[PDB]
Amino acid sequence: MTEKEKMLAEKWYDANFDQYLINERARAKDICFELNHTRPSATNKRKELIDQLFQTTTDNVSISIPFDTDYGWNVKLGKNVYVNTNCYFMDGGQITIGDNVFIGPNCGFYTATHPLNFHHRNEGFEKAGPIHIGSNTWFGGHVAVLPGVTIGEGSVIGAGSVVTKDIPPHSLAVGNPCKVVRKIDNDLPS
Amino acid sequence: MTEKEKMLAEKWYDANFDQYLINERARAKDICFELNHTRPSATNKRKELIDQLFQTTTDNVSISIPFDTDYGWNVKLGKNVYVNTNCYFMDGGQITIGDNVFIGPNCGFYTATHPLNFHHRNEGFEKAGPIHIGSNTWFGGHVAVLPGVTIGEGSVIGAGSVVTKDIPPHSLAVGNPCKVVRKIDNDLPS
Amino acid sequence: MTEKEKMLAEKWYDANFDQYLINERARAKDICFELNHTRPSATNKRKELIDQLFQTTTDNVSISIPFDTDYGWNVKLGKNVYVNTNCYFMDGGQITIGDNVFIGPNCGFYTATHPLNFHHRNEGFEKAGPIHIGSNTWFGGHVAVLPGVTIGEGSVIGAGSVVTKDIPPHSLAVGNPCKVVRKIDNDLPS
Ligand SMILES: CC(C)(COP(=O)(O)OP(=O)(O)OC[C@H]1O[C@@H](n2cnc3c(N)ncnc32)[C@H](O)[C@@H]1OP(=O)(O)O)[C@@H](O)C(=O)NCCC(=O)NCCS
Ligand SMILES: CC(C)(COP(=O)(O)OP(=O)(O)OC[C@H]1O[C@@H](n2cnc3c(N)ncnc32)[C@H](O)[C@@H]1OP(=O)(O)O)[C@@H](O)C(=O)NCCC(=O)NCCS
Ligand SMILES: CC(C)(COP(=O)(O)OP(=O)(O)OC[C@H]1O[C@@H](n2cnc3c(N)ncnc32)[C@H](O)[C@@H]1OP(=O)(O)O)[C@@H](O)C(=O)NCCC(=O)NCCS
Ligand SMILES: [Cl-]
Ligand SMILES: [Cl-]
Ligand SMILES: [Cl-]
Repeated sequence: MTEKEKMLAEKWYDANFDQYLINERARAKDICFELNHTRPSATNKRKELIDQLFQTTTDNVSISIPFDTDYGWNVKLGKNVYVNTNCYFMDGGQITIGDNVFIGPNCGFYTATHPLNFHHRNEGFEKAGPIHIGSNTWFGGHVAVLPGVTIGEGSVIGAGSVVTKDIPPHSLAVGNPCKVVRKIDNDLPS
Repeated sequence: MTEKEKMLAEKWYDANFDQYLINERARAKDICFELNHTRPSATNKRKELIDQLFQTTTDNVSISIPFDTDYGWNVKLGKNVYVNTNCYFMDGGQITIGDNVFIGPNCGFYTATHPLNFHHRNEGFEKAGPIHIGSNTWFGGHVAVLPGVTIGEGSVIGAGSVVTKDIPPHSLAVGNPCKVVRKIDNDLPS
Repeated sequence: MTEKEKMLAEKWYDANFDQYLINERARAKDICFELNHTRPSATNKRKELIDQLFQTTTDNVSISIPFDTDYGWNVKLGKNVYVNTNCYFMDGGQITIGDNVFIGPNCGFYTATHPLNFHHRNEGFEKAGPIHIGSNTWFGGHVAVLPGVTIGEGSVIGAGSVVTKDIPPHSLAVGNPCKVVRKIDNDLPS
């Protein structure tokens, strides 16, 4: 297996010294740099850069600068995804985002782990844990979502949360560590 | 009522599709972009841009880039307000800041709420809860202040706090959620 | 004593009105601005700016933009230090970082304190508490390290942590406030 293949298979992989992955990260970082220095009202150019970054034709994906990602192509996006300022989709592990998702400012979606043992860590190895963000979700500002976490459809994550564990659907969850506080009634309003 | 008027009255309003509000946000975002790409030692130009953004003649309001706000004109500022890097004054609900206020880096003042029910949320409706920041206050870095919160004059908010509830005056408060730990003696020193 | 000397001696000092310190901060802010607007693939120029900022010849110190520091020369760096996006080394108090250190995105290392009493605070006085970051450490994203804190060699700090107290070596620690959860076995792997 190549190191990319290991990364995508939840295996330890050489994130720091694999040339292919280094080059892919460089591609993404240079696009993010361009995007981050493009006037917010230059709508067409921003759309072009977003679509180049994610290697997809986005449908109402609104990205407020600055933005960061590692690969770009490993973020799978639905439609109507609103990302406020200073977010980071750290996507060595796939980040899948549904439709109608509101992401507050200063949110970090982190799929990367390093070994706890410093000898193995210092060698550059990482293991990526995919993040799944359900459709119909809302994240307050200052949230961190950790590797391997799934947030269920219809759920709301309070500002400042550190999401260490999966959040069931149709739930309001807050805190460090983030815990369900109540269910959300999402039935069709009258 | 116009949607602006609803916003300013603590009513649900169409944040996402109201043209007037969309244009006002665009005004602010373009000024912030200019400010964020102005050399920190270009003192005059930075002052001009700050005053244009907040639609006021500021008196020793120090803004370290980058900075973000939604409207700008809905942040009411006293004198001697020091704002370190990467703050966001999300001001659909008025943010009132007193005199002699020290705001640490990476602080978010969030007045926006969305409906919990995804059907209403997906429609773009928001409700804004004003934030009041007393004079003579200090915020550590990495603080999030939530909608409708008042921090009393003379109070100190520890780094990393998530301020979910009002903080009384002359109090030290820390944590997620942020809780008063002790009173502060602010009497005139000898 | 000059105000710089007071700062470096853990004494109250006039951070806001001392011309020497004001000018030193301006030097650093202008370099950070240049660095933050330099293409990530302009390797040589970025290295030059980093080395100018820290007033040292760095050895594999990787700084992802944007970055911020107050003085630059008061950050003492080992080799193989990886700093992801949006970090701030607030270094009025010396920040000493060992070798083989992985620092996640949106981390703040804060050495500055202000007086709690607003009368003394409003005068501009600060007191700096040095931060020591051991070799062979890993910080998740969204961590804040507070004044005077030491993180021991071989330790790992979980994402979102607010590190209020010293962390012993060879420990995993998480939370707000950050607390040791277990020891880390760092013995030489087979
Ligand atoms: C959680 C949230 C969505 C709604 O809160 P709510 O349902 O109205 O609940 P309340 O505010 O009445 O508080 C419920 C309890 O949870 C706590 N709580 C609420 N939000 C919290 C949060 N983000 N973090 C930690 N605790 C929180 C409250 O302190 C309270 O504790 P108590 O039971 O001891 O009194 C809101 O607090 C929030 O985080 N909003 C996001 C704001 C934001 O980020 N806006 C910008 C992007 S649009
Ligand atoms: C709260 C603060 C202002 C002063 O702390 P303090 O009054 O000296 O109190 P101590 O450090 O002795 O700790 C008091 C207790 O509260 C806790 N605590 C202190 N600051 C805390 C914080 N920010 N978050 C969570 N807990 C905190 C400590 O862990 C300790 O718990 P214990 O009773 O179990 O021992 C300081 O911790 C802080 O947050 N400083 C801001 C630093 C900063 O952001 N600087 C950059 C901008 S200038
Ligand atoms: C702490 C960490 C390093 C490893 O966690 P771990 O050893 O696998 O432990 P677990 O995930 O099994 O959880 C252990 C417990 O601590 C809690 N916990 C774990 N990480 C936590 C964190 N960062 N903050 C708060 N609580 C945390 C869990 O909720 C769990 O609580 P429980 O005992 O009630 O079940 C990981 O959670 C983390 O923070 N990773 C960093 C991710 C990151 O920032 N990546 C980007 C930069 S590379
Ligand atoms: Cl938002
Ligand atoms: Cl500050
Ligand atoms: Cl990292």
